[PDB]
Amino acid sequence: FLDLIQEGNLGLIRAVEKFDYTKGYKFSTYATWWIRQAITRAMADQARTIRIPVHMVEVINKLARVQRQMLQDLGREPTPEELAKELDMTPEKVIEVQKYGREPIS
DNA sequence: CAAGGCACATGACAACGGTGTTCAGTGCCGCGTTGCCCGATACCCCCTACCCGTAGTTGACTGGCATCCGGGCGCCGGGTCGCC
Repeated sequence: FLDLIQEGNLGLIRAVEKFDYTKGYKFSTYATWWIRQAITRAMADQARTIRIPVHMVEVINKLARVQRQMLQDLGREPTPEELAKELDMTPEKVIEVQKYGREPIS
């Protein structure tokens, strides 16, 4: 948690360095974007034991959230072909990213 | 009856027979190993597809988390604030 807080502080430093009153709005609304940017970047780059590239992180979390949405909607485990058409990629990519989306056991 | 004269064979005599050595010369032919000719190959090129890193995204949105008790048991050892 405090490590995330540190990273958000870095994102704030960036946003502050990249802010002025030329925008007719509060700093916080503008900042929330940079803060989430830095936090998501670090979560993609430093959270897992195995280092996963950013596009791979977004692929996995996108397929995960949409699969969860299918679980909530259908009330049943979506069949892999359904997931493949939903993500629009092939089942091969589905299994690839799924297996790439695990964590070690200590 | 004894001596002298003719047949057949006989002591050597070389020279062929046949074959065995030996010289001496030149090969014969055993294997070892060279010189070719091909097929494939690793190694340069070009092209685009896709992974991987970087940079933005403007209503507002200003302090979190769940801890933890039934060890148990004793000791050391230091700290810690009263004590007179």
